[PDB]
Amino acid sequence: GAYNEWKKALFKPADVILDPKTADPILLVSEDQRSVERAKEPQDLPDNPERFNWHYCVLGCESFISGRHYWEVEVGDRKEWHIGVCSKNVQRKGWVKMTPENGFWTMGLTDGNKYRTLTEPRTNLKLPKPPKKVGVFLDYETGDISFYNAVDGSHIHTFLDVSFSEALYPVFRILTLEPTALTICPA
Ligand SMILES: [Cl-]
Ligand SMILES: [Mg+2]
Repeated sequence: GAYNEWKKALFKPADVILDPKTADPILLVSEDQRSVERAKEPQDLPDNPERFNWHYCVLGCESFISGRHYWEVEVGDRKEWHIGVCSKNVQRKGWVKMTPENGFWTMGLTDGNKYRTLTEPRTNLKLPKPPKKVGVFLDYETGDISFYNAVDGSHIHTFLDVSFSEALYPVFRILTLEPTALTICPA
């Protein structure tokens, strides 16, 4: 459909790979750096400055300061996940709530069937179908971050008219221990 035919004409396909240096030690990054899973117990890793030590998060390797970009994530039958973008200068040590006010623009799924935006307060999304693949779209200049069902092109959510000043990284969060991973689709 139009989603498939037009996405690359309007947004540059980002080739996003996960940065293992940023990943909470309870997270596992795959060899090809496209997939993230949770471990039962934290790995023995250094608490280097780049690493999220409290939030179960991992960043992409590259950030954006301009232009239009997109990437797609296979969420599959996962019961829990959150994805989006965050500012380069988010607090990585300790906790602050994941909200736009704190530099996070994300949405996702909890408890299998509750889709929501990670806002203050959290906002419930009514989706006509559960997505299996989600497209994440950034327009830096207009300040829009949009999410689409990458299979049928349906709209999921848009953060509108954000005044970005900082560089933005793709961000991924998983809390639960389940058989299905969260996986980035290659560009
Ligand atoms: Cl949070
Ligand atoms: Mg340790």
